[PDB]
Amino acid sequence: GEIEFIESSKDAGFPVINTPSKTKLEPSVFHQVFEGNKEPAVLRSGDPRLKANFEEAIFSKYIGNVNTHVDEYMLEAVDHYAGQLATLDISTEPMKLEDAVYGTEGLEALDLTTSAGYPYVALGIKKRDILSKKTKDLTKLKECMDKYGLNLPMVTYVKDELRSIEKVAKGKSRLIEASSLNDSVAMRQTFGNLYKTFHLNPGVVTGSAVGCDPDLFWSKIPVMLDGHLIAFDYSGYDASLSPVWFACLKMILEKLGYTHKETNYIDYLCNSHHLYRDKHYFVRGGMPSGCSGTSIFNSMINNIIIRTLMLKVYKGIDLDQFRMIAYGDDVIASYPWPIDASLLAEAGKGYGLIMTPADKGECINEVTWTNVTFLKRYFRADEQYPFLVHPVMPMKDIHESIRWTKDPKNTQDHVRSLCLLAWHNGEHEYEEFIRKIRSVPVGRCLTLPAFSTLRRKWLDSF
Repeated sequence: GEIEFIESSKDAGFPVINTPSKTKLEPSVFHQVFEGNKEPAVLRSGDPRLKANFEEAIFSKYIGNVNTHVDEYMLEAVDHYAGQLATLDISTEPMKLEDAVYGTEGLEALDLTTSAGYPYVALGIKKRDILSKKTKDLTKLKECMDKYGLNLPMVTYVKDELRSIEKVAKGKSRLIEASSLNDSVAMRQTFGNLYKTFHLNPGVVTGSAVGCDPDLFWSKIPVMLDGHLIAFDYSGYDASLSPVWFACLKMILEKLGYTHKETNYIDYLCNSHHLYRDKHYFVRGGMPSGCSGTSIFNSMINNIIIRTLMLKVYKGIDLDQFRMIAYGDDVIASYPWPIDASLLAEAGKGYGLIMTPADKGECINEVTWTNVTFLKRYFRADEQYPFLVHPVMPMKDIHESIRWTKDPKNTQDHVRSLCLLAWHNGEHEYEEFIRKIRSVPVGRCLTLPAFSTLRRKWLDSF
């Protein structure tokens, strides 16, 4: 992706978008009990912790586009993945408005706490002023969609979240690109059944883990991924995407039965108009992280990408023996023969992608079930039930999270959610976690599950 045009919003008649400039994150009562290094992301240019230019830092992810046609490797990659998705009988019929807004199996209700986007944010109109959980009212929403239409600017927010020392200093805060309520609803009508099918079928046919529950899903992953593991991280995946990858996505969608017109919303994602505080800008390429479907669409594109690279480097490859699972940029995969991920990564550079294989690196001469990670978690087979696999979030990451809060009123929910992650690290680790929690008076006011209870519920869940 590449920023093609930026100018002061007032020159185009847009008001300044007044977005949060000060973090909601504050040290929790556990800030001194546990160790950590992370701090709230930089949200504004004047932050005294900056060791770089903020506005340049947050937009540096837009590294450019490779301008190429959909080549022979991409075409075969699209065909192969499309054949898998054909197995799922995805409906391209529009999803009913009420189902797409207020909830249905496989598609949770539109989140009422996130930004309604433009123009609502300039008018002080919130999602709850238009929508109502209790009534499922669609009347005001239909008025608003008729009144303002579709293809509205996206509003860029700086994500308020903990970041490493280096990412604070470098100003590498992440951005959230909020679609207008109008476009979110319209995309959920157009693609809602696709979203539903993906959410209900995480695994190696969708090649997707979007919506998965790691407590359940991680025992299935080694059954699905039979061979020599391959795994990748990317640097700035979303913003690195060039328009050719969106063209591949449109081709895949059409093979699923979507009309050319129904794929027009992919152009809205690819060639996109954004408002950031007092500026507005156009991007050619780049997935606007935060719009409807971006995790699922990122995952589908990653399925095309990896196949393309394998086809290009290993002309003799058999994709029918390849398996992969993606969550956006994150990939875990396998093939029955060893594959040199460093060759795939160099091939990816020719397509405008910045890939880092999970193996060396170093300390990792070979990706194994011992050292591979997915969604930030390791894999550890249970010692007693070897066919059940624990997702293992590192205790260091849990410690980082528990030391801050965006609202101490949610302490009970926050700590409990962390307990549900922590116990997979083992009983001694969990008991120490609980001891430290209880070393602050708040900690003794919380309902904390016992280890044996967490283990018993986990075993029973299968």
